[PDB]
Amino acid sequence: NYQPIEHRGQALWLLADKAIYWPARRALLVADVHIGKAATTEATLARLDRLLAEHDCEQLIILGDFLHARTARAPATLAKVEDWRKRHKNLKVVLIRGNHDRNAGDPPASLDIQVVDEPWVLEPFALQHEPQPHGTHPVLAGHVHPVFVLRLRLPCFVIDEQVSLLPAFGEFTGGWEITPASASRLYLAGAERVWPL
Ligand SMILES: [Mn+2]
Ligand SMILES: [Mn+2]
Repeated sequence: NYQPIEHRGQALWLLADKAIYWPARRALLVADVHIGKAATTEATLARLDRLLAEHDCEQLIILGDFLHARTARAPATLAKVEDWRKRHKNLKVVLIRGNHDRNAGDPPASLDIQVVDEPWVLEPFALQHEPQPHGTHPVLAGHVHPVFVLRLRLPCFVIDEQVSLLPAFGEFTGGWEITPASASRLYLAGAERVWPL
């Protein structure tokens, strides 16, 4: 399931697997994948496989935090990421780098993906990892792992005119808690559904 919304003149599909499908651009957007981070690698790639099979995607765009830290990521993470990519040979991939990605020297060239530094404008949005305001464009960003507490922390889409937050696609603990008092539009991701609050 997904929740169709209209944002900055664009239809966007908030997906229950913590991702955004952008039909006009045939674009799948994810943030904070952390490939190779344990709760592993095979499971994160298989979820992407399913999203790619469910929607007509010509490109995948990663809003930073692609690979988990080399010294702590699951063995051979890099290898089957490479197999996965060339299994999706016709898919265009773009990593928008945050501080961790750029410091790590990610991605390796053998992955055959595109790499830019935040912000990268793709009209009408400035795409970023770090959720800081942009002077000319509305922002889609990640990095803080937004969650909402029910009673239970659930990943949360945060849709806002200035800076919108995608929930982390990959494993994480804690996360920046979005309070009920938020002025933004909130959508919870969990149990295969998206829940507008
Ligand atoms: Mn992250
Ligand atoms: Mn930070």
